[PDB]
Amino acid sequence: SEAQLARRLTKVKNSRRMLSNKPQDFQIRVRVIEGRQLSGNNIRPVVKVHVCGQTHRTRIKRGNNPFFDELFFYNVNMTPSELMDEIISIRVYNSHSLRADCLMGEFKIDVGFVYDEPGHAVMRKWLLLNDPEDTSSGSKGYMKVSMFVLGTGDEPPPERRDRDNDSDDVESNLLLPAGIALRWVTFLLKIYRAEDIPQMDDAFSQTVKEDKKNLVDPFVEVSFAGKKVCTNIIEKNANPEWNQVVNLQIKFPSVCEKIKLTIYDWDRLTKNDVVGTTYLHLSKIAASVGFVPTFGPCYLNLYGSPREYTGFPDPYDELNTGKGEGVAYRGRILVELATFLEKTPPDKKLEPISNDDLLVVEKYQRRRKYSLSAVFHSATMLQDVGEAIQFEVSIGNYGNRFDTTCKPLASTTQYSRAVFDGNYYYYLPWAHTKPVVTLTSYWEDISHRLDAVNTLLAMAERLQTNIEALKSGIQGKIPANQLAELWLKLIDEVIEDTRYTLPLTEGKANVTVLDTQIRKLRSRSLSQIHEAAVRMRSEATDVKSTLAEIEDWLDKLMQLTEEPQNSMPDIIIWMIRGEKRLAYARIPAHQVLYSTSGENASGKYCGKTQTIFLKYPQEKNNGPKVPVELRVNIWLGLSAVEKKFNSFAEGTFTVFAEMYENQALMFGKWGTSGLVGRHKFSDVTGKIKLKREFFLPPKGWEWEGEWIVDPERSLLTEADAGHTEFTDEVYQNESRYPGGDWKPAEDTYTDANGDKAASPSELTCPPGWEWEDDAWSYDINRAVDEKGWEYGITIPPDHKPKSWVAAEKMYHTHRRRRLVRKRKKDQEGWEYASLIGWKFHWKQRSSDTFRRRRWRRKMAPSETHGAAAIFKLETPIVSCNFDRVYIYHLRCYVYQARNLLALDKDSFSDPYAHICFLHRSKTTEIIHSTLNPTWDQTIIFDEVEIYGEPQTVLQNPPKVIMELFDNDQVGKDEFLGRSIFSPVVKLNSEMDITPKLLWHPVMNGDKACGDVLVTAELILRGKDGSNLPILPPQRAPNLYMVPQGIRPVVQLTAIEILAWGLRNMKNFQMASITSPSLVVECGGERVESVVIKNLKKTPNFPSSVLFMKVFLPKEELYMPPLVIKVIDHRQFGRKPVVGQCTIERLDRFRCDPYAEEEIVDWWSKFYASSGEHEKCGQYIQKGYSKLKIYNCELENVAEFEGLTDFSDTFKLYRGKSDENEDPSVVGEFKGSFRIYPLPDDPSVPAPPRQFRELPDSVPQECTVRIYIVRGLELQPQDNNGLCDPYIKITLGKKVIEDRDHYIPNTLNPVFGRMYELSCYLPQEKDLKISVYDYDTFTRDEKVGETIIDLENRFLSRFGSHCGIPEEYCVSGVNTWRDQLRPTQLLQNVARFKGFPQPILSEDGSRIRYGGRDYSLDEFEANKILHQHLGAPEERLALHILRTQGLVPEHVETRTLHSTFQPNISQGKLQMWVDVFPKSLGPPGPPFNITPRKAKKYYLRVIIWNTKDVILDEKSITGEEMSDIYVKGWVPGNEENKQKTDVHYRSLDGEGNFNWRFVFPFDYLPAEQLCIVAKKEHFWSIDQTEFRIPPRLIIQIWDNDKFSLDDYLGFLELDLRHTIIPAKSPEKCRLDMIPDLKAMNPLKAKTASLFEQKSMKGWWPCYAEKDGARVMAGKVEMTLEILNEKEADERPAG
Ligand SMILES: CCCCCC(=O)OC[C@H](COP(=O)(O)OC[C@H](N)C(=O)O)OC(=O)CCCCC
Ligand SMILES: CCCCCC(=O)OC[C@H](COP(=O)(O)OC[C@H](N)C(=O)O)OC(=O)CCCCC
Ligand SMILES: [Ca+2]
Ligand SMILES: [Ca+2]
Ligand SMILES: [Ca+2]
Ligand SMILES: [Ca+2]
Ligand SMILES: [Ca+2]
Ligand SMILES: [Ca+2]
Ligand SMILES: [Ca+2]
Ligand SMILES: [Ca+2]
Ligand SMILES: [Ca+2]
Ligand SMILES: [Ca+2]
Repeated sequence: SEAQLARRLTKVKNSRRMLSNKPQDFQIRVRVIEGRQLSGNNIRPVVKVHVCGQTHRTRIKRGNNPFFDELFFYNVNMTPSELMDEIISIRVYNSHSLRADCLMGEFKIDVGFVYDEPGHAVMRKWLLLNDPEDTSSGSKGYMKVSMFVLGTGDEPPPERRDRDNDSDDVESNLLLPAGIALRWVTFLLKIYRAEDIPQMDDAFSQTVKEDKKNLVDPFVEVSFAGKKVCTNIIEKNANPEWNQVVNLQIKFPSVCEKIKLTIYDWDRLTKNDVVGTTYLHLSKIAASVGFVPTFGPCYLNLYGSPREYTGFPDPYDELNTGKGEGVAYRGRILVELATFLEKTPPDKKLEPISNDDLLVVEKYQRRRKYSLSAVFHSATMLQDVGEAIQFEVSIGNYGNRFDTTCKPLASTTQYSRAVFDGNYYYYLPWAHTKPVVTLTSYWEDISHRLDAVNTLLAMAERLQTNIEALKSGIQGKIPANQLAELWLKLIDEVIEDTRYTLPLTEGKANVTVLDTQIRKLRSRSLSQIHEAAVRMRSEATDVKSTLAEIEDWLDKLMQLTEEPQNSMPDIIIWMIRGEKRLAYARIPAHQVLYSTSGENASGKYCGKTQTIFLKYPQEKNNGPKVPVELRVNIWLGLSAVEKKFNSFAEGTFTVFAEMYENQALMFGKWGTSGLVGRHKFSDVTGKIKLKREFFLPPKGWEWEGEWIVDPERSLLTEADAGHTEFTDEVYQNESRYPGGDWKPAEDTYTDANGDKAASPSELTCPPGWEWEDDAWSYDINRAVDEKGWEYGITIPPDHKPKSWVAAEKMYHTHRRRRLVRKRKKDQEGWEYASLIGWKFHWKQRSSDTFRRRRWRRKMAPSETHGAAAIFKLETPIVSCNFDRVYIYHLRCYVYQARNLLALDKDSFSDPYAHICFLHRSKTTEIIHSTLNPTWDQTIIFDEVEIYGEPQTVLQNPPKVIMELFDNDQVGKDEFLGRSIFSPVVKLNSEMDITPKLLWHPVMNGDKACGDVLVTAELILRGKDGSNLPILPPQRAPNLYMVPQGIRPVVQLTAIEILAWGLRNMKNFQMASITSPSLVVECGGERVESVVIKNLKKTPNFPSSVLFMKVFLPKEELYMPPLVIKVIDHRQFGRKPVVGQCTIERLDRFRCDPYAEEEIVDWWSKFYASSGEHEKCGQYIQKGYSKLKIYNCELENVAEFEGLTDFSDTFKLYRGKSDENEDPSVVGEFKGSFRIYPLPDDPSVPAPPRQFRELPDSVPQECTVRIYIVRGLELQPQDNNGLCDPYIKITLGKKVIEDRDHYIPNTLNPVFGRMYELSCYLPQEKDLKISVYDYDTFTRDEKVGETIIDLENRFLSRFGSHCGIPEEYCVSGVNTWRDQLRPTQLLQNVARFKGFPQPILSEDGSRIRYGGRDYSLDEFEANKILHQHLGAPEERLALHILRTQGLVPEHVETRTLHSTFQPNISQGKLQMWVDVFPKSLGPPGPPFNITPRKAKKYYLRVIIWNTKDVILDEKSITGEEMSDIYVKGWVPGNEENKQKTDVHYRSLDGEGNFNWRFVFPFDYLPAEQLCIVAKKEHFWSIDQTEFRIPPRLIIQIWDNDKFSLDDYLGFLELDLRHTIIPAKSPEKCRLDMIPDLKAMNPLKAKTASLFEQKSMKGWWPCYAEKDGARVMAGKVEMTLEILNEKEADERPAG
């Protein structure tokens, strides 16, 4: 049971792991087939099915063994995880005329289990019908169902009837087998307590008392399997203590996997607010030896909205519900799960935790002190200026800057001003003085988990690095000795890694049961991987076959790193602009946690600088604007081992003592008097008195230097020290009153942050610099109007605006204009202001009557702990000073890009690139009117300054960020995407390996909008740049091309374009595309086809072959995309672009240029080839034709390549993209390509042209015959659950509607109709076969629609225009329907394939074809021939043609599609299409696919005698005696009921009848099914066809004159499986006919009543009373079946 539950959970995890979307569309098909052995006697059964709220109900049936074969559809749209938690409910009722319907049985199974089966469906299985209030009594019957789940792109499996599936429900064909137990499984989710729940109520209830930290009333709600259990509400407690078990329960086959714990703040007057949501995954805490789900006692961290309480609705409240990752810590909850395989009482759904468990849980919550450090290296790529930027580090609630704890946390950096990098971006100028953030937090020591997680992650990343080394080895075609050395290095590293012993879970308080189970599972997996590695090292030498096992090892290692008990909360770094939270980044705490067990047990970025991109608080990932690229060196660890921080510490940590001094101006002289309300000798505010003697060094610190003047030195920073080019910016300002007129502001010119600056006329270039532009100009490339102005508002007390918009409004009090142009190549220590405590600036003005100097003293660590003293600062400012700088030199080789978005109206863009690396940025050129630019540009950043040792740069390089932009001449430039990649760091000359261009993806939002071929290198610059390589050549001034060793090596290459034709050109502007032309551009070269004069008259290009010679790269990776444009030619010489496509996948185009028998009809063929009429039957004994049946489309058969192998189809696009998706499809270019390298020697002759033989490009008229066989499982379009389908075919301008020949009331219609049309290919190539619902009083609802490219049937290279049969036949029903004889088709494919034309022998027995001579005696060995066979030479030619891989005579199954459900099957349509071109003459006779009728039979029953009949149900006469008379009817024919004469006054149960019963019933021998058709009711508009198995009901009744007619027993005989009777009534007994429960009962002998004609014997009638079978009375019968002519030959009367 434990292993069964574990296998169930792992199966549902593996089956649900690919679905993550929040909405998804699904369809559930629930078919009920046959109920069997149902409880009760004389019952009247009906079935209701309830799926996901919707419900349906079968029509009413008869007897204890009903048959339905009725299908229901349930179309739902919800989360995939929600749908697997939903349930199917099959309920069986007994209807009544005057009462409500009573219940006997029920079955329930979730949608997840029927999704977990392969094919996403369980087919024709049996259910155990269980009474819900009487489940101890066992099964009260069985129910055969077949249920399907279809997702997007999924299809149902096909069906076969005689597939070991007819009957035999006993220990066979069950949905739930009897080997498993249907017991209850309970999970005891003990919920102990919670901590750090934020303020979620108003503070005005507390502050008028004159307890702000406890303003929440939390209770945890457990959502599991649709049920919700809420705990008690702890009023006014941010750290509640519930101590309550939640007893979740499931029936075993219907598991739910996702436990949802949601803490809610209870509100008396309003709705409950969401604190946070965490999930306990049952399959992640269980494994399949295996173990049941066990978890805890462990804290689960909650994440969601920021903790800062506002009375307003929270804009990030969706993060509290678990949607989105969460941006702030919302508390954590201590839970424990324990699985018991028992039925807990339902009254104990909520109960208190026992007191002994409360003492055990104390060892799982002991705290340990932790010290966290973060050295902020660089912050760059800032789009924002104004205010100031401060980074806050927090883990849990520790370090929360807005929290009202009294401790000064020092968890924030200082406020910094963004500085322009000269090109596009901004950066904080930290330089050699990095900010340092230190904080102290207390968490459980769970290092025994995170050490194993970190070591397994180190194993996984080493294995992934070696895997990528092997991939680059096999892709670069390296020598095999180096590949074997890399493989042996991989295997040796795996062997050395997986000998690692896991940390011992002994003697530690925080060890759980899940810790022991996970440790055992990890040790077993590591030992298995180690033994497989030792086996593989000596077993095999081929690295290609072994590589699939290495990926399995990496996937197994990825599964080992999962830790559900990671109670360490994430370190969240918040950028704060002004006082508002702006952007967040979440680093997992295990990624930076330090371990004393080694470097592998420590985190990947523990004590190492890492690049994190902060995100806006509801971004799935980075969008059009990144907030900041932040590089931070985070070291987390225990405070007891904080002395180990010195090895990870780079630079010297320095703290400062800070002090201010103030003076005022009296009588024209400065003096300390006049300070009204402020001290002489004080802080920055002036309200707190300090001294230089007050500040003293703490424990572990000493003074360095002396108390000195520090007037904020280096504030006039040199932002352009290492720059060869720069762009200066001065922001003109202008102010007005609201509603007034504009005038220049008092700060008429500022910098980007708002601090005042010089006028454009005042400033000059510095020495060593000169202007590139002669005058300033405003920037239109912003959020500004036509004159370069953005507009803002001022609210007091803020002097200047903080937000700006692009348009002028009357409430705007300010406006700002950015002026840019480019460039090439006091000492006393006091600051002055007009007011006391004001903003003191550099020099004294006329009104500055106050002054103030800033003052500092340096302080350095003293004791042996060194850099660990920053954790002992228990707040002054902590910084990290680097004593030296390392100069580097970065070169980015931006070669080209492909498949970019179209962001202009002319379906192209003008892409350029902003290449950014740390505090440096440069711009590539703009390539106009392309989506596949080739910049061919080397971007050189000379003399970039990176601090820290070069080894830390080599291990973790800063990222190079590639922001692509569509340039627009007006307005702001639009965003194309962002590519982040690392450069190749070179610290010396001996590792000078040439960098390799790679196709990094261009990330626009969550989808990949193209790729860019780009690489970078970062060379440690030596003395005077001597070790730097040579500068690249220049094709323009300051424009380097990508150098020869890094550029793809080009060779002369031919591109052949089969410009066949254009299809479905939608209208451009006000007119249709009448005069198009094709332009094919690749590699900078372009070719143009001839102009089609009229596309309507000629949809194909006259010159269908184009040729071009482009220098293309030898490497298949570096192949540029194939650009196609279509140019319409119009009046006034206008040539617009009316469509374009990009084909980046070109290796498909690579090629080597030098390389009882009178019933026989078509339905006999169909039933012999697709069904189970007769296994090895009479038809295949004659050896006639067999059809092929495809379960999918003919274009989805992989043998024929989708019928595009003549010419493929590429969709054209136009206009701007549809929110980063594809643009509007304005047509389809049809053609193919052949790319092959040309010889570089002109004396060598050219390779032959690959498009050798082409068909006629003029339009051809074709006779198209669409034979539609039948529909299967159509979506219902009526209120009764059925449909009235017909066929509507649209072919160009001709529409055939078969509405007058619809089929009434079926979901499996048998159409059997051929529709012959004429059309002109390829103008009318789009054949559209649609199914519509006949409706008398309403409009017709469309079932589905499928599209056939008839040009892909005609011009296909595999002969799909007519499927060739296996038999050349000239007469009868299998007559050759193709136009061409098999000799003509054989010589056609011979002229095709480069083969010689085949020669005919004189006697027709030999055909020589392609170097092989074929004989008719080869194929006709032991083959039966008949009179309808044709010529022997055509027979042999047809036998040869089937070995050529052509399309056989087939019935494809086309999926019906609809906009109601865009990728879900609305039904299936078995059919096929023959296309016959009229240039090849008339075709043969069409196949008569008209559906056969049901042959009428009469079932003849003789009622000889009866024996042992139960006594009569009493009446007024009241005597103890028996009444025997026999009723008889066939189900479906209850209007033809007949009865015998009543044998009254029986004394021993015997009655002599000699009666007869003649029941007319229709029959299909092929389907083995009876046919009955009737109207259901009075308002039934048309007749419904019902297909049921033929069966006979024979009942014993007991008539009374003085009372109602009464019933005794029933007997049922299947006409296909008639049970062989006993020859004597003594041998006839109860239960010789099968009883179906268990324990292998007697299988009765069966014989067919259709095959064996007549037999005589005895059969028992029986009933079920009180759950047990009762012998109701035997009856002697003779059963035989007559047909019509046998009935006229010998009538019975
Ligand atoms: C005098 C106070 C009466 C308060 C009467 C009262 O019931 O107020 C309820 C509302 C909302 O309070 P919640 O705790 O639901 O907010 C939950 C929150 N949106 C969240 O999601 O975090 O309070 C206000 O609007 C603030 C009024 C301030 C009035 C000064
Ligand atoms: C109450 C009077 C207006 C009723 C307007 C209206 O919507 O009628 C729809 C119904 C059902 O329409 P269908 O049978 O095509 O089922 C379609 C299926 N449910 C589906 O869509 O899948 O029509 C009638 O009952 C027939 C008489 C109509 C007389 C107007
Ligand atoms: Ca509240
Ligand atoms: Ca509350
Ligand atoms: Ca509320
Ligand atoms: Ca644009
Ligand atoms: Ca543009
Ligand atoms: Ca309808
Ligand atoms: Ca209808
Ligand atoms: Ca309708
Ligand atoms: Ca009776
Ligand atoms: Ca009677």
